Amino acid sequence: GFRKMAFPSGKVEGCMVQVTCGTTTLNGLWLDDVVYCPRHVICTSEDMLNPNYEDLLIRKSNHNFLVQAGNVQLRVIGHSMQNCVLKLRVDTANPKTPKYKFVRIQPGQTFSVLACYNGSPSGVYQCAMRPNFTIKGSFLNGSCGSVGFNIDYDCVSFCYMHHMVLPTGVHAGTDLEGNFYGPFVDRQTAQAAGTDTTITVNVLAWLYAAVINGDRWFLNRFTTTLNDFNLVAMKYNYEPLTQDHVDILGPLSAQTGIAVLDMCASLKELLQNGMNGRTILGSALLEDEFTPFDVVRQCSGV
Amino acid sequence: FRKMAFPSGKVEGCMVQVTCGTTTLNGLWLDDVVYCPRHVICTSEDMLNPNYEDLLIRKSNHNFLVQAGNVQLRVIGHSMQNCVLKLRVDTANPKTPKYKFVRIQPGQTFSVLACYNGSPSGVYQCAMRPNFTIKGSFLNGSCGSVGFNIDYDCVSFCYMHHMVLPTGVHAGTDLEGNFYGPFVDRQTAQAAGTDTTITVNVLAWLYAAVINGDRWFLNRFTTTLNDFNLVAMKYNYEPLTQDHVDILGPLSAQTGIAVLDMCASLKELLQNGMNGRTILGSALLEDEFTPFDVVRQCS
Ligand SMILES: *C(=O)[C@H](C[C@@H]1CCNC1=O)NC(=O)[C@H](CC1CCCCC1)NC(=O)c1cc2ccccc2[nH]1
Ligand SMILES: *C(=O)[C@H](C[C@@H]1CCNC1=O)NC(=O)[C@H](CC1CCCCC1)NC(=O)c1cc2ccccc2[nH]1
Repeated sequence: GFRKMAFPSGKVEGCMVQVTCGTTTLNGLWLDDVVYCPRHVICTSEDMLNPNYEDLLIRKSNHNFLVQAGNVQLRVIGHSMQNCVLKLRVDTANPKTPKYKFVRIQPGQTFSVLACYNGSPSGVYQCAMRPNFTIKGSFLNGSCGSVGFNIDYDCVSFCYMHHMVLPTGVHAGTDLEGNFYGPFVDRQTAQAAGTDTTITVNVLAWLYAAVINGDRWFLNRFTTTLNDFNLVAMKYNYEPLTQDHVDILGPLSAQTGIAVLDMCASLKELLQNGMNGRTILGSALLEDEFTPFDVVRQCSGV
Repeated sequence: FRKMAFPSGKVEGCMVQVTCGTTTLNGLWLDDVVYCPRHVICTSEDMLNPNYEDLLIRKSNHNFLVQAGNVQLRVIGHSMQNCVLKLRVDTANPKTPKYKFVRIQPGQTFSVLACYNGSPSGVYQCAMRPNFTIKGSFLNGSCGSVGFNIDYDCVSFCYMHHMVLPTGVHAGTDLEGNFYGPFVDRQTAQAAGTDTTITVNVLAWLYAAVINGDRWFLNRFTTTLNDFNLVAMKYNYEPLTQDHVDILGPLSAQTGIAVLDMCASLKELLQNGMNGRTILGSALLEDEFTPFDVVRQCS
């Protein structure tokens, strides 16, 4: 009765194009008269090991970039690099360009991913940016250039572009200005993510959503101190709970009659003894990919 | 591995607002027809025992206010097909995609575009449960929201939302207005049958876990189909049929694990639980991915 909901994807679907350079095909994002895509599209197998992208780009020309929107070919009249993103200038402005901004998100915030292949949208799902700056996506070959976004009213906030796959199976990318999320680089080399942690404030938000929807068994009368909860958090690899987090949860603590430090004692108990044979909102683990705002959005229908 | 919905743009261009009396809900505008639930014409006095043929014949075209965005559509005529109402308008939707109306079977999956006042709110993936309900996320005013699949560029609409059952699950019709399951559009006490786990779907998901590189749940045993079903039914699992066995053939060939060997693994997972481990990010056995879904996401 509570579900992981993605944003409707129509405004973004109209921006997805296909970009080919040599033997590599991936996706581009077409806004006004520019197509954005990962700079590593210009790499060959023998350059992926240790690229010199400035030197690679200087060697490329406008006509080494084949851009197709549907079955209509877009002519590239210029090319430039911003950090790890390639900007391809095209002759035509996208008539479907929505109101949009480029925004860099924070670990713990959520967004929708429009997975695409060959310039064609194929699925949409909701993700969180993990504390270790990876995302636990579902991506196949040719998925590079797929974007993540939020919607606010009529404005699309683009926050993510997909670049690569870490050997642990999680995913890494940049914002739309080409800055990486996390301590990763675009070359084929030994890279590992840092130890992940659980997004504490999101777990609490989800526990409030369970209360709102009629699960109440984990609740208990005991409260706790922020100082004492954060010792338990450290042991179980949870992010520390700050006083900003407690304030953010204010609107849900009011609507349900449960103080944050009380819910923290419930969460402490679940970390120690487990769920003692139960589920919560149809899950047998503690969900951390719903933000406080997500819980309201879904419990209010914005 | 994720619960992945279809891109919703083709359906967003068809969502409108339908108002009758003091009731507002959602409509699906395709060509020069707007489809919506017929209970839009009930008053607060008409919800236990409506006679819909008597309520409709009293209505005039102008009693229905239809709004696409901020533009108001003029209703030309109206007719009822089973439990859906069909409002003819003077303008064909210019954004009408290629589409078909299909009726799905229990176990089958689809995407839902939840809408309020004709405006899309969110999209998620869903399955027709064996008791003919769905486990959706629906608030007041969501009636008229639809479920769909997309193949190539063709939208196959399969579900329109009508009501909320006391257990908190949801009931609706296909786009010809026939209810899924034994339900009716009256606010009388209505019973969702006992629900059960979609066995063929759980097996396909285990195969997906093998494809993605987890083997920890396999064992050295096999089973007869008969012995498997005798065990599974004690956990409220649906019977597995020979049809289901045939459906899993492709996935059995990819992974090299016979279907009845995978049934043995599931028999053992039901007996043992997870022992702290996880399978594709879940600590429960997931039953809302079909054999087809698994192939599309993994390949
Ligand atoms: C985008 O199209 C893909 C996304 C990959 C492919 C399918 N699943 C994913 O996670 N990105 C890549 O293929 C990159 C291309 C590189 C070019 C040079 C700069 C860095 C990116 N390659 C990889 O992501 C990759 C990961 C990996 C892990 C272990 C061994 C090899 C390997 N290659
Ligand atoms: C559509 O807008 C709603 C969807 C409901 C709202 C809350 N959660 C849902 O899934 N549908 C309704 O409100 C219907 C109204 C019609 C039903 C058929 C006959 C004419 C009116 N009502 C319900 O969904 C409803 C009422 C009710 C009363 C007591 C227990 C459960 C219950 N469900």
